[PDB]
Order: sequence, then structure tokens, then C-alpha cells
Amino acid sequence: AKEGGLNVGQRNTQDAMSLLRTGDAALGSISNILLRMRDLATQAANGTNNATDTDSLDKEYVQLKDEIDHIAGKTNFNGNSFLDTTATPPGKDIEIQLSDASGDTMTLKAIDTKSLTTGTLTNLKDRATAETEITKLDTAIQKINDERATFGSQLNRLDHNLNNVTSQATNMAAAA
Repeated sequence: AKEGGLNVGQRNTQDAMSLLRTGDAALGSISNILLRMRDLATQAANGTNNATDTDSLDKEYVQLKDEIDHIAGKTNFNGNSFLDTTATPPGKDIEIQLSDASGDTMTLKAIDTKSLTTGTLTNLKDRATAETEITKLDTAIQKINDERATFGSQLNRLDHNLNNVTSQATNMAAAA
């Protein structure tokens, strides 16, 4: 159901929780790919690879970059590609009205996953480039960890709202 355009009620909250689980799992896949990319970059920066091995590491690394972009574009809730605000059509925020909470609204914010990950990365075409990729990969791993933390926290918050669960944090926030 809606109330002045805004989405309300238990089933709507469940839908949003489903979007959050989808987003977290997709960002989890992206994080695991970034870890594999970090391993490849570390190997390639090492100094010790010939022409063929340099090429094979670079090929796999670039394939993994493309896989991140694929996941970023394909992930959706009901056709909304919320991990890619640069898509056509762009991912958009999802608004969720909380129940018995004085009209509080949660926004699942759509993000630019590519900008946080592949937009900052290049390739392993040479040893020197591979070395500088490592730092960039560590940065991207941390950014993705924050984005997943956001979705995880929002999921907990919706779970408490939908399931009428009160915790220490609820009791603390009651006065405000």
C-alpha cells in the first residue's frame, strides 16, 4: 500500500529487505572479486613473471573488472539497478515508510558501484602498474565494506521494525 505516494506496510518493508539482501550479496561477490584482483596484482607487482605470465595475469584481472561491472549493472530490485546510478535507466533510491515510528522513512540509497571500484582501476600490463593497483584495490575493498555495512545495518533496522523487536538501541533512542 501507499500513503501520499510513499510505500507503507509489512509487505513493502519485506520487499525492501529483499532488495537489501540482494544488494549485500552482490556487493559481497564484488568484494570477493576485488580480493582475487588484489592477489593477482600482488603476484604481478612481484617482479618475477615473463611475457606470457604477465599477459595471463592481466587477462584474468581485466576479466574480473568486467565481471564487477556486469554485477553492478545486472543487480536489481524489480528492475531498479540500484548498484549503478550511471545505468540507463539509472538506479534510484527506494523509500520505505517505517511502521508505528511517527512517520519515519528509510531511504535505500542507490550507489555508483563502478566509481568506487573499476573506475579507479586499470590493468596489470606491466609490473610498475600492478604495484600501484594494489593500493587502489585496498581502497576499493574498504569502500565496498562500508557500502555493505550500510545495507546490513538497514536490514537490521527494517527487521526490528517489521518484527516489532526492541533492543538496547531502541530503548536509548526512545526519548529522541
